[PDB]
Amino acid sequence: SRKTYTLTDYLKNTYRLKLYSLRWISDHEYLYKQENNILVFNAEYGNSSVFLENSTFDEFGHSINDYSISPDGQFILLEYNYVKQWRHSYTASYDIYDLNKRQLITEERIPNNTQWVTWSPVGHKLAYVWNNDIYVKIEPNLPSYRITWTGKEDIIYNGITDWVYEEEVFSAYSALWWSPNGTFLAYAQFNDTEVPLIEYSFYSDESLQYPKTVRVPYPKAGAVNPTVKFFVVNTDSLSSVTNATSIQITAPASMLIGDHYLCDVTWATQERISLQWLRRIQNYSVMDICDYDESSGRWNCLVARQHIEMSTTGWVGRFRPSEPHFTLDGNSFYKIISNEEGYRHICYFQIDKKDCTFITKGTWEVIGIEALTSDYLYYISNEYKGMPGGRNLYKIQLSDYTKVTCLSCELNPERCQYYSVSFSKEAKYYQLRCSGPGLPLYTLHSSVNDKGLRVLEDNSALDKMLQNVQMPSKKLDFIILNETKFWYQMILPPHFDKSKKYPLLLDVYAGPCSQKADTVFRLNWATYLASTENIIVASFDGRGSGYQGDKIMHAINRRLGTFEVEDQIEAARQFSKMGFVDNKRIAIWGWSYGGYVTSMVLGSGSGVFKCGIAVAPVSRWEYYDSVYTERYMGLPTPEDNLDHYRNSTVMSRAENFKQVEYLLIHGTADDNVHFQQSAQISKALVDVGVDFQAMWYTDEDHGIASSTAHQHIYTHMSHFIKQCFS
Amino acid sequence: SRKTYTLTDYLKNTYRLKLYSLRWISDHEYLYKQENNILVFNAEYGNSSVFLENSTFDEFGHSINDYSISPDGQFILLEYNYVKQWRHSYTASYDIYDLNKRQLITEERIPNNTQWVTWSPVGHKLAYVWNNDIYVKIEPNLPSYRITWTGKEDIIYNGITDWVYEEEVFSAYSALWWSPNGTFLAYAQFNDTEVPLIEYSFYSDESLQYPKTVRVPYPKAGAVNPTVKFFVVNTDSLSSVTNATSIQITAPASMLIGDHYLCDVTWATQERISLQWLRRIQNYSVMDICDYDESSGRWNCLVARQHIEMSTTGWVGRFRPSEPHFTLDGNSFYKIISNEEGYRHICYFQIDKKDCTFITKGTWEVIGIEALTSDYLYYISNEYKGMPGGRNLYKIQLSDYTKVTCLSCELNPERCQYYSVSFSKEAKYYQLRCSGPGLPLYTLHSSVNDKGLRVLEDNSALDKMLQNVQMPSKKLDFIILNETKFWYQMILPPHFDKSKKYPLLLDVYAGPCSQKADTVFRLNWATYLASTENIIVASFDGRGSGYQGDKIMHAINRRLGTFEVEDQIEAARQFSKMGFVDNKRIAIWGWSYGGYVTSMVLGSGSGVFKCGIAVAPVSRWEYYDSVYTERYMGLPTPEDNLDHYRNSTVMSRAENFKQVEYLLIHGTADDNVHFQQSAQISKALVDVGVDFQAMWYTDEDHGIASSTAHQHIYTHMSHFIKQCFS
Ligand SMILES: *[C@@H](N)[C@@H]1CCCN1C(=O)[C@@H]1CC[C@H](COc2cc(C(=O)O)ccc2Cl)N1
Repeated sequence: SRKTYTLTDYLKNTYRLKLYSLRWISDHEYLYKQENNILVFNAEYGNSSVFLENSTFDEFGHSINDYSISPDGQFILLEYNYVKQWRHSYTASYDIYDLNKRQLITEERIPNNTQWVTWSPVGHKLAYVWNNDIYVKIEPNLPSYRITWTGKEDIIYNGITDWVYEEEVFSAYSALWWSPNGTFLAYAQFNDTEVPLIEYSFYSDESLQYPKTVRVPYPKAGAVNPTVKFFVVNTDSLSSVTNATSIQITAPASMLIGDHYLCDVTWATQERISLQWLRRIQNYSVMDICDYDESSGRWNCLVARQHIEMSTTGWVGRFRPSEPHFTLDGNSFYKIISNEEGYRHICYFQIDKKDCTFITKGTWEVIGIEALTSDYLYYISNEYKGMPGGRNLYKIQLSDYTKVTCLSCELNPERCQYYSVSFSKEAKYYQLRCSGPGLPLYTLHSSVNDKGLRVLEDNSALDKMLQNVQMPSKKLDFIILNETKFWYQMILPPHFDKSKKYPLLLDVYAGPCSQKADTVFRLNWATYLASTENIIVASFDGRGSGYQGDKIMHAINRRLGTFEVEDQIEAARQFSKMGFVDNKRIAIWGWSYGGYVTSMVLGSGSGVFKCGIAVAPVSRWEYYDSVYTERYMGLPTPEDNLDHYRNSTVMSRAENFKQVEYLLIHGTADDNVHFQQSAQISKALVDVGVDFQAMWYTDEDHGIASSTAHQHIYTHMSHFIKQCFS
Repeated sequence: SRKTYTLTDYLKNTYRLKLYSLRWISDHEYLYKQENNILVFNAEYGNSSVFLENSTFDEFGHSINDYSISPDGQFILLEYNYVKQWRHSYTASYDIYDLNKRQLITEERIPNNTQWVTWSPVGHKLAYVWNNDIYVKIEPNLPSYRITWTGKEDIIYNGITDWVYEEEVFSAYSALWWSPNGTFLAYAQFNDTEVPLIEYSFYSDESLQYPKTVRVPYPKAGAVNPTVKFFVVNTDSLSSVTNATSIQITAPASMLIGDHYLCDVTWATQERISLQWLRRIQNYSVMDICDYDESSGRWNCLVARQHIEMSTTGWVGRFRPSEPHFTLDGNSFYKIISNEEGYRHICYFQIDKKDCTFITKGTWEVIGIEALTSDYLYYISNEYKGMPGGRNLYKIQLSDYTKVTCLSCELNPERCQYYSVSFSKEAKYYQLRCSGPGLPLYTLHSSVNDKGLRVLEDNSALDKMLQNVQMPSKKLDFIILNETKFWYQMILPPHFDKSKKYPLLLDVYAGPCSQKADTVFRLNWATYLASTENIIVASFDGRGSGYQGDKIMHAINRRLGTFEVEDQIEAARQFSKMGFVDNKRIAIWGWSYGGYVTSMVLGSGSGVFKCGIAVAPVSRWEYYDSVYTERYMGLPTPEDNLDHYRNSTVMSRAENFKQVEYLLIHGTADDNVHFQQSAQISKALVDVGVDFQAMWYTDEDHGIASSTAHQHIYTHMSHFIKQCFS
């Protein structure tokens, strides 16, 4: 009775999840769009009004992939001709539509192939990067001022990150920050002059006679890194005749002594900006708080407002030092730092006092700070029910740290255990986003007394569709290893029979600070495996895992490829003895870091796994970028950690692959985990006489996400799994 | 009962074939290298003495991979530090040993990384190429004379071929020709300045952090080709105070009108040299016969003494115009050319006569002229028994073309139907090499009466072993496709039972002028498949096939990817109806051209084949090198043959692969059939939603021949075939 969730339903996305993506434009209203017009809503009452009819651009001539309405409500940024680059970066074409006089601007238009564009936070000023240089437009129809003149392809980047900074530190292409009211425009400048280049072939369309060689500045472990500089320009002092002047903010001397990184920039006030720098050895970081000197024009950072954050058990921050959240006057601030007990909690700082006061504590962690009002601090943590894989919104009274109130825990405990929030301009209202374990539920609330205003989207449509299908269940529980408990999850086939022995696929990632066992609702490949192929899909979080304190997360410091792989094996070893797992049919697969662990596990010789699939795996740490690798492994030098670098490679384990069935998959145009990584694995397996399956995806990058390659890789992997299991 | 020829026997070469490679050093003696030392043999009696002891170079400090004794017998050339490049090219270090004073010459030594070395034809002069420049050594311990100063890596090649000339015209790295008595040294100069570069990654040892990019001047179909120049320097008049003066030999005028090639150079006398040129449209070739001008110091090629060789049905020559064989006075010569009936036979020329005279004829072809005396012309042909797949040595009396005698036909009819030959300096003696159908048999003979002096090697050892194993048999026969005979061969399993139904594997190459159906004895993968797996391994020579006249060979002229793949499909269709074939289990596989045909067949939609393996296949002709591709396809322009270039790609047939099981294999460092070709095949299959198997071999080239890769690919393919047929 009832059909199952098939591979085709997954590949064709036949069971869609409804979202409610809104954009706050004030403290009272937000914008909501369908696949047509953009409506404007009143949070208090719920009523709306068309902000601009979908028709407006019927004969534009181009497909619009995104809009961006200025804080003024006066103009609209039209983005089209989207050309994806790396994970976050991309170039596109832009046009501005004057909302007032309903007309398209055609004078002094934004150049084509613009790398990045952003409105000011309050009016309608524009800042865009083109050809690695920064430009500013005070008025959409007036000419723009060139702010920088050093841009140079693959060499100098102004206002935009280079490859490694986009991927490993800012998780963005953008490298510029407007001040609160738009008076100042801060930006970073990267110099990749001496950064080695990764080179790989790109075949392109069949018509291309000779393959093209792609080369990008990419620092691998221990290689030369790009240098960085920081500047702040005043957008009200620029004219047509004179060239704008950018004031640089240098140092700290404690940083200039060696290699370092700019890891965070956050404006505190109209005239105060805070910067956080990190040494190449990501053990020590410094925060400068700089103020504008009206009667001098430059920016000074008082060594007194400078705060040091370092670590003795590992690196600093989850991936980088957390960002600060300042009080309105900018004289104090809050930020998430590790406990003396190893747990990340919110600490309160006076900008000119070295010691901070923790306002939260306990054996759980604060995920992030979401808003700050004069009376409350709102944050998300996994405190509730002591489960690390849960997320809930809380508020804490700034006058009594003892008064903590959970705003989402009780709304619907059975259906919602994972929340994210979106506050209005002055935190007068907020939207709660529950994404599991049940179907996603979006609601609106008012901060005065946290009264729930209404439901924005309950995904009832999808719910009706799903009762017609045999959906799998999800079990989130834990096991204890050496006193310490570690969580895991199991996507169980429909009508799970604890009597029967099902085959088990271990879906793994296990990279530092990862979490694969949570309460999130997901419709993916694992859903298909359990629902149609009756396969149990598990995930486990062992040493190195995040959101559980540094004792667990820093357990693999300077030692990647050890405990996180071992625990992965110990997990399935315990899983097999649970009674309903066929210990003769246990597999393992993973992508990127998960490909590394999958490979390391298959070549461990544990004898626990029959087969496994590795997609875009790392094979030896010297092949991966510096910022990420060195953060956990240090430098690959004899004086530092070279021995472990050479001891944690997949090829050193080639001989052990004789006992398993392996599938190695990799995209030839992977700019992240280079094909090189899989090429060396395959070569080691060949030199030892180990047979295995392989598949390359020409011109696909790290996500192997083209519509056809995506369908093909999961189809290929499905056949392999079924074959290993039947 | 009994064991079979297993995959392991093939990969580990358990049953070794014995050879007998001798090197004629005169008209009466030859050198025969034992695994340890080199022996000198007297052909008359068969008596031998040690030319040089195996221990002579114990404390040499280097592993010697080859020798080379000057025609003088005075010096030995020791080759070491051998580093392979393309199919024929390589570099190495050399040392000269004085046989008389038994002492290693340590002064004015030949440079390391030498690209080519060769003694003169009569004494002990030396010519070598280093850094693309030529050098001459009149005496082994004297300073070299630099002949050329224009050499430059990847641009100008003096005395050595560039990538395409090496692979497609001369089948050698060498581009220099000593005159008969060593007085003159002729050489070619290649200019690759504007030739595009193929670029691909080479991963190297695990320790290489960044993959290196290899780039080599490689002209793909229709691209800019290298230019060539020919020079001749007198090695008897070189000073040491003045730079060597090289005299250039240009034209023909009929070749200078556009792109052309130097396709052959053969000396006629001490002062007459012959040169053959080919137009880029390999339809027309011209032979120049140039004479040295004693009292002018130059070379004159009298347009009147030149002979034109062209074709209206196709291209000239099997792969290129054949080489001429001049008579004593250099006034006349014999050379194989296509009949008026389209069969290649020997034609007798006069250096200044317009029409030649055929000395042989019939519906069969002369494979090659092996030796020419003032008395007889010795040649190899497939006339005997009217079997194009057979080879025998014949001699035709120059005084009476009626007196042609077969010298090998009757030696051993049952065991020997395929001969190659090696004559002594003046053709006084000759070694016959029988390579099938029976075990290879090496014999020695004297030309005077054609007496069989003695057996050199009869593989009696391998025969004692094979008698204890269930070896397969070979069936060589033909089928008749509308008025014409087309041969094929079948490797049949032991105890072949015409009533049972065996699965059949079609081994295919099918490129122009190829021949896969012959009487040659082989111990290969097919041997294993038939013997152990009981699989019939067939091969078929259809339209385009060679050694059967132009009507058959030129049938695919300007039409690659048509008739040769169709006929491949017909053969399989006809084999499945012979009564001993399981039409449910028919497969096909091929390498390089064979991979292209295999792919085209599997994408034809005929449904005849269940599965197929394509190794290093061509996927579209615009990706392959010009000299080869254009010879059969013409130019890829609208005015020439662009349309068919586009009609014959593998990717355009991707949709038809849904009905087959395909295994695509390619070495990532293939400098001949670039990985690119397979990369486009896989991309087309993915974009069409077709599942298939793939395997890349990192850092392997076109041969995928390293010890480990060779054993791995064949083990991988066996599994694929077993699975497909079981
Ligand atoms: C694969 N066979 C590709 C397909 C197009 C032609 N091709 C080549 O590799 C061409 C064919 C002519 C030239 C030399 O080919 C060979 C040379 C030798 C040798 O021992 O010198 C052996 C086998 C071949 Cl195919 N490259």
